[PDB]
Amino acid sequence: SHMERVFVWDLDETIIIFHSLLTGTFASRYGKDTTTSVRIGLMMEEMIFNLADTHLFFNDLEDCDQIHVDDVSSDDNGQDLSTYNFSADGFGGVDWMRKLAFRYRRVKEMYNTYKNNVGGLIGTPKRETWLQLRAELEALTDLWLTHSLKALNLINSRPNCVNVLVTTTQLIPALAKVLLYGLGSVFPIENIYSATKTGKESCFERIMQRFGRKAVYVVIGDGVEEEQGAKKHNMPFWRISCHADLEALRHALELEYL
Ligand SMILES: [Mg+2]
Repeated sequence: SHMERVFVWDLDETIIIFHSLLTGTFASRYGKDTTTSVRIGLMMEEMIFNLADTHLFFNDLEDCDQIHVDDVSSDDNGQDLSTYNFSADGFGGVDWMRKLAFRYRRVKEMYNTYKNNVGGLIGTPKRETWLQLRAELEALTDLWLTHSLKALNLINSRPNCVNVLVTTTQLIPALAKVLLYGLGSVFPIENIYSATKTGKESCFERIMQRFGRKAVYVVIGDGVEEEQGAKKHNMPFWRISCHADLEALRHALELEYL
């Protein structure tokens, strides 16, 4: 009988601060040193793609511009990839499709086993560089991530609330970000969508398709694409422009019992 909410999030400058570190927009808007901002921004970028290329077959999967990890699960035979050798498996369109599905599934496996042990995934000494980077970033952003997480965790813990992510970032890179920003635990991987290809209103429609019409969808984000797509589908939109907006959201999450 319970009413159910579906929270559709944007990533960059909504849940995390990353791109705006490279443009000087954040440092400028909140009076931070621009030079440190760019330095921090480029280090994360390096870590994001290094993780992507090194563990998430990014050099292989990049040109596939896939939307959801399970999009090619038709061609997955379900065998154990523990001992499977991806490097020397020659990576066509049907025998090739199985090899693609294998990588996306291994990515999914990596994500689930390391979502709460990212330092274990990237290993040392990168782990320490990461923890220090995350600390530098958290300070310069005045605890932005701390704010977004409070809302994400309230949604997670709440029984009739769900967390969905729709980002224009490509899929593999988007997963690397999520992991490096400690969002693996709050976002079930089957809930991440890459709108790089289809566009956001497509993903939104698809998400409604998936959760039904009886659900109340809330589009959360800082950008126009997200907001415009919320209009097409007459989905309430919650804009995030500062820490205050993330607090307003957490507050609302805190008052309702479904
Ligand atoms: Mg954004």
